[PDB]
Amino acid sequence: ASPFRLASAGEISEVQGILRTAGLLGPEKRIAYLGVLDPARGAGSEAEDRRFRVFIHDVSGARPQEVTVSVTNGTVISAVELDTAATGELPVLEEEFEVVEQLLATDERWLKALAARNLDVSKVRVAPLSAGVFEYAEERGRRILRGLAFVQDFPEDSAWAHPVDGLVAYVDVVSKEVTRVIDTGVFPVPAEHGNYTDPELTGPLRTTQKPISITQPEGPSFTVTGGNHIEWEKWSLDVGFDVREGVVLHNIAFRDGDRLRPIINRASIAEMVVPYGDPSPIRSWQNYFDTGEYLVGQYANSLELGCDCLGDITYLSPVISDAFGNPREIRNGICMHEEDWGILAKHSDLWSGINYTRRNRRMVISFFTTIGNYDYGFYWYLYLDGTIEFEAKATGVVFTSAFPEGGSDNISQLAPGLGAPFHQHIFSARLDMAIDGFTNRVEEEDVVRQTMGPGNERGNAFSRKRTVLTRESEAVREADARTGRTWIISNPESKNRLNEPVGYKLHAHNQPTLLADPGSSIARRAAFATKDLWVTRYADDERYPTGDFVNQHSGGAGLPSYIAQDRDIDGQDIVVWHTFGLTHFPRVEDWPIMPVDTVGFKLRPEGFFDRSPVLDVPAN
Amino acid sequence: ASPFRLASAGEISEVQGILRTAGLLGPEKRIAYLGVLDPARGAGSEAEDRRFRVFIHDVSGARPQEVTVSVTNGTVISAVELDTAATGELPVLEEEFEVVEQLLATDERWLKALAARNLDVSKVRVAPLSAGVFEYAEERGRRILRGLAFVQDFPEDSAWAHPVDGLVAYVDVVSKEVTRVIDTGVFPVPAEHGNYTDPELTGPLRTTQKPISITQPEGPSFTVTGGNHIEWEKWSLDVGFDVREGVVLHNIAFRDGDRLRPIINRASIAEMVVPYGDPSPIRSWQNYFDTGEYLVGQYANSLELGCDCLGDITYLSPVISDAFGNPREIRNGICMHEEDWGILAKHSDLWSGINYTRRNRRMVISFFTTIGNYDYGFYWYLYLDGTIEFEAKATGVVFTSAFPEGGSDNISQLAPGLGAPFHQHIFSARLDMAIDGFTNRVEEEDVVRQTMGPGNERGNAFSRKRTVLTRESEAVREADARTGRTWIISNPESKNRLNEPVGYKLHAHNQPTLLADPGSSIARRAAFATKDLWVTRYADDERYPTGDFVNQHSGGAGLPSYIAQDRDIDGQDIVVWHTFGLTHFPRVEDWPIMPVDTVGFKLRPEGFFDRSPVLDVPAN
Ligand SMILES: [NH3+]CCc1ccccc1
Ligand SMILES: [NH3+]CCc1ccccc1
Ligand SMILES: [Cu+2]
Ligand SMILES: [Cu+2]
Ligand code: NA
Ligand code: NA
Repeated sequence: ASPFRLASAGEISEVQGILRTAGLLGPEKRIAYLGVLDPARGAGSEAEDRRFRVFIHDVSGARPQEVTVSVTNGTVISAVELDTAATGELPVLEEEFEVVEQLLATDERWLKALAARNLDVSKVRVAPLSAGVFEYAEERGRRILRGLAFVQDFPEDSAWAHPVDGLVAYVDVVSKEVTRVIDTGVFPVPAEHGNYTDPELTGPLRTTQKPISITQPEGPSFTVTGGNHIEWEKWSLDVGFDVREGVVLHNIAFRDGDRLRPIINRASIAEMVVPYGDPSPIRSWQNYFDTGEYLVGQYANSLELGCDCLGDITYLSPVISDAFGNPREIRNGICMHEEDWGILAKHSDLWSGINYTRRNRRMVISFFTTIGNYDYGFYWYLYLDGTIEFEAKATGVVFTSAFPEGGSDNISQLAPGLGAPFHQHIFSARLDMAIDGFTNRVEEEDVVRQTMGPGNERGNAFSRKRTVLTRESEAVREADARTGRTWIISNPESKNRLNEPVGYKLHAHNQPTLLADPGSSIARRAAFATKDLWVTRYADDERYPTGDFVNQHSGGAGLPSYIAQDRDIDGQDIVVWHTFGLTHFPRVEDWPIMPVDTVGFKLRPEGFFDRSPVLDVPAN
Repeated sequence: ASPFRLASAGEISEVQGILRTAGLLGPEKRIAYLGVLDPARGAGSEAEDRRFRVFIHDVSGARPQEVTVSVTNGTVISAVELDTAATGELPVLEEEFEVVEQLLATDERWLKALAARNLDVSKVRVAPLSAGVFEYAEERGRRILRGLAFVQDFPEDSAWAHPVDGLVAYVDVVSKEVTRVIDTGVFPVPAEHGNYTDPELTGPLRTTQKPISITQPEGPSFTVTGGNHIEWEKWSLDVGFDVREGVVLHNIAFRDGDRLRPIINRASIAEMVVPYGDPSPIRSWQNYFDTGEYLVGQYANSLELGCDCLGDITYLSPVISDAFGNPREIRNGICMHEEDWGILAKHSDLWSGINYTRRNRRMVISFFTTIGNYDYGFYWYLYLDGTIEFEAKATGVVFTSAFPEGGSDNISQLAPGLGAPFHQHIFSARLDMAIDGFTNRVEEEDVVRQTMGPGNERGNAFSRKRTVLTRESEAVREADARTGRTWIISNPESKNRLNEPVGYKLHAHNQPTLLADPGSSIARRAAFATKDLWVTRYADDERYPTGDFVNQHSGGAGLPSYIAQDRDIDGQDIVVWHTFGLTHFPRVEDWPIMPVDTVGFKLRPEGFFDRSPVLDVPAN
């Protein structure tokens, strides 16, 4: 029934038919993105129109197309040809991953470089890396991937332990041409293996871990109806899934007494970027937008009971399209479960004699994705007390290089001869805000120190100040941990019982933002990553902080172009974009497989309720 | 056997006998602190000497004494009389809590103030608050508590909902004199109750929560021997307990292969301070050092199975002394258990075909304390991957006032007429460091941004810089979240297999430090709280960042006096003192009982191991 339901296999099959019949899905076509569109603002008509957006690539060199299709009315609504020199290339196709290795394998320049290093071409893996935009004019308008080589000693060897440094190639994957092969010198290929399942490396496995059993004898406290609608402990929401963004949360609301109160209309991680800080020409171009260039949702793992998700797990199996329009299920791609979260509130009172303890719990919605060497878990948490939290868990294998004899200011040594270049992992959360409805505003809250003097005779006073952001041109904000800076999203037309506007406070981790020089190509293409907080006026077509076509776009699209409209955001339908990230100086302990590190943010009620909303929780 | 064992009831009984026989425990004496001393540096003699430190108060007005006693040799080792005008008063006694209310209850000035407000004296509770040091010369050398009044409507009423503002009294608790009664005006006593167990307030309790069952069918993975020695997943440590500091961790070590490697010699929360930012004369003096003035360990809760600690719990019941030297057990005062902690490492490799997932877990050691309106949980976490984390959980009831008509810049409104003054909760962790032994140094690590130019042609490079702290006068450091500032404790004489010094990295939360004016009394008494990180050379008598006698000390003792020695700390026996805290602007949701908020820090291995130390963890 719900217009926010997950796309079904049948809907995917209808899209493929419509595209085929219209002539848009010939044997040289490939679907590079397919996703359902959100209902437009004003869905109070109940005239459901399930519409899908499709990016269509042409392997013969014709111009790609962007196509909108209505599965409700079996019709192509629009179909535009794209000038990719202008608006950017389409996302990397999964079938292009192996094309870089196969093309290089017959190139005389490539074979010459491998032969000088005594490497058998059949043992050499090539990572298919996004190209970015730099100085090479011949790349404008062409579909380019760059290749870095790793040696596999045998089919089960971890190739990441054996980078082939001093060597890179650029490949045109449509015309099937190797445009450049750059060989800046020979580096020893690091010899040690990094096979973390080899008993010679692991040693004897521990026998000291006793099992932990988490069970729910009466089942879980949450209900799922309509495939993806969740109700849990006064929370209500719909779990969506998009092949680009991954898990998306719709219509987050809280049942406060008899009233369903909206909080967030749409929550997603709308982009991520991994910039590398090694100035070597072999890698100085290296930045991948896992979300925008590769699409993190299509690489979601199938999560196993007991290993990936522990406890009483309910699964969702979202359906996406393959490159030919066939539906494919990602079996067990989303885990959801509730977890005990310690003490929620506690007090033993000396005067009343009452002893009081209540336990907290959280609802967890998660998925895990793998793009090459990296693996990321995306976790959304809902807490009993109204807190919303996102957490990203970064693991997998670090991207490696040779460690130069004499050392490096931009690379960490992990093993003899083996290095790991410095890099960041930067995320963008897009929070389409709906605090008690759509009339919202953002205030920046700073702690205010006060001087000893009249009115503050003992020099103990301190205060806080709030600054309303009224127009987009002033809503590009930086963190300030020193002054405890946070941001409050409030509804000036909805007041609590003390006649103050209801609100939610955003708590950031205050990690460094983009480190690259502001004049760099990456600073232009990932402009969102240079600031901690952006607020825009909602608009249907303003979906991603980097724009619709990230791959090989020259920069400026997305957030910096949106905010130039300088729209009113004081009590309006607004969207908060929060940049947050990890700066990763790899350590020996990250090798040969990385223990999880984490980053995220949270939102807490700020005068949203009239008192603590967990007074009605029972005693265990 | 172990010299780090918990004090036993028998040891306490021997101390009382020794003190009695020596004439130091007459009927006018009260023990205000009793605790075991740590072994001196160089315990490699196995000549165990269990020594105890005792603070002895005199209710008749004689000078208090500091006394060291050897239970091993049944002897008083030293006994000094204290000049409290000089070195500070002794900690607040539990039996003094009710003395402030009883003294005021017969004072004509006090009764006059209550009568003008139509308050029955039998309904008025008085909070016994530490006095600090301000302008009142008559307080120097005297034992003063200050009193703020709250109305209890009936014996089970929460008095915190009914503050009596505009009124404060100062009391001399030895001479039993009310020195001043200040009445700055009448404020309406807020009428609404805050009884969070009243069904009229809670409404019907939820019936939607299904049970979560956490069990360990084969028992826990950790072993406890000798009463308090823990072994878990290569970790080894002793859990101590001190009536001032609470849980103390001794001899934290990690079994790396065949070698037991030290990491931290002693870890504790050595002080906490709660400064208030309301400039009203009724409260502008208000700062309590829960640890130094009240002793958080003696107010530890008895933790209940299933409510406070959930799962397979092992308890410790530490023994302290009451005011007369009798032992008293704190039944179930310390909980320890292991917890599942999600994914530890995960990778699915496109080239080798290997899918790999391992789960994390943590060892938890915790206690909970209650001092008046506030309740705090102290949590130490040990993780499989070598991470050590501390977390403080703040809950209980916020300290209240009237909300002034017209509003306030320093007070939040929680209910009609009811306010909650702004304040901070600031902790000091004392980490007696022992990274692979006692030769340690601290480096400050900042991210380094680099400019586009020669050697950095694409403007993508970034780096890091480390600054060694060599002398105490340069080891007073501030946070800098913008530059990702962290601190590394390393051993320059112990190298990993890459010939780099082994180390641990301290990750701070970068919350604001002390906000008070640097010229205030609290800035002088809580000087440690004005900076994020201090490093000192280890010394036996340098135990607390505020000094031994915090109550009514005029300031300067502790850290600022220690570092003035300007001792060498470059490859020496050093102690790291980390300040961290919460700045609390109370919200409506904090009322009438606060949901838990948290703050803390963590330490992660930084080239301490030669590879990931969790390669030998088995698959669930
Ligand atoms: N994260 C996308 C970059 C990438 C893609 C494939 C292999 C290695 C790296
Ligand atoms: N936290 C120590 C201050 C305090 C002590 C007793 C009652 C209320 C407040
Ligand atoms: Cu990384
Ligand atoms: Cu507080
Ligand atoms: Na909005
Ligand atoms: Na030390």
